[PDB]
Amino acid sequence: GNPLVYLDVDANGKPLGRVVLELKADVVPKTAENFRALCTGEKGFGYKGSTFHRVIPSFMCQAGDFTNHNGTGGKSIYGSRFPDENFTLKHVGPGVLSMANAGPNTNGSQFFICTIKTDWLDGKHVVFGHVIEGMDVVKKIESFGSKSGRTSKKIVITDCGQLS
Ligand SMILES: CC(=O)Nc1cccc(N)c1
Ligand SMILES: CC(=O)Nc1cccc(N)c1
Ligand SMILES: CC(=O)Nc1cccc(N)c1
Ligand SMILES: CC(=O)Nc1cccc(N)c1
Ligand code: NA
Repeated sequence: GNPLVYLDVDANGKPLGRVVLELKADVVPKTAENFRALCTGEKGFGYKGSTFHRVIPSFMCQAGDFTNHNGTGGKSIYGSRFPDENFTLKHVGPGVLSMANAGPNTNGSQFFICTIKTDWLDGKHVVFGHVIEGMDVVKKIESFGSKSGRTSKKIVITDCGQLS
């Protein structure tokens, strides 16, 4: 079946808990595989130790820039960037897992978890999974955001990997 992966998240060095994500490999195998491998760190790099650097309440929590930690960086397991696989899955509501980008065909490692339905992102960002468990943790992360996206606490993925 589809991979189940996890992110364990701290805020200012205290654990918030675990976000569990289903990766929809049946719809977007290439995008799912990238995220899976970045969680396990099996290629020698990935999400462990990186941050949620941009969080906007009533919108989304963004993470995955493990090179620059500011939204300019990251890399995929294939190379620096890879194409938009498809736009079949939609930004249907809270819990949607989707690829951040800098325009068409610029997927790297950066990703976001929606806290609302973000329909205007349909056809522009590749949706590749959803939150199975831990929306409470996502809501905590969301609460440390701001209109600008600047976080009021340091939000760190302390551990991550694959459950199945
Ligand atoms: C049961 C189920 O699939 N729930 C679901 C589906 C798509 C997106 C989100 N956030 C939650
Ligand atoms: C400058 C740059 O590459 N920015 C950027 C922003 C969001 C996601 C990705 N992959 C890249
Ligand atoms: C981050 C962002 O704005 N991305 C994006 C992706 C596809 C088309 C357009 N116009 C913009
Ligand atoms: C197309 C567009 O506006 N994309 C976008 C902008 C800010 C944050 C996120 N997640 C996606
Ligand atoms: Na599974």
